[PDB]
Amino acid sequence: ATYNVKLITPDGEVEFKCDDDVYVLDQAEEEGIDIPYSCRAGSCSSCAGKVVSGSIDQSDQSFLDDEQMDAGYVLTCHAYPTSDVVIETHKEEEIV
Ligand code: FES
Repeated sequence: ATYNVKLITPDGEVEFKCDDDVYVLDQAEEEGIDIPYSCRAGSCSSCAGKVVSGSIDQSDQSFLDDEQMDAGYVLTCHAYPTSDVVIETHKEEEIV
């Protein structure tokens, strides 16, 4: 129910409110968050962030491996915040 998502951006963080039923992008741009997006389809080799804490559901994309997920990564186009989550954005060239 509308959680406090942190995006640790290079800029130096953008904490924002993200609905459990919205993507961590769609509602980010609303606050003004320029995430490193390229598309919204979910068959890419870019567009990721590092899950620091909390849990979220990205069972929608088709890119990040089990390794990357477990290792602490998430796609940044198709992700639903299930609680207060902390993630770092700009992690294309940290997962590949
Ligand atoms: S840029 Fe294509 S799903 Fe993220």
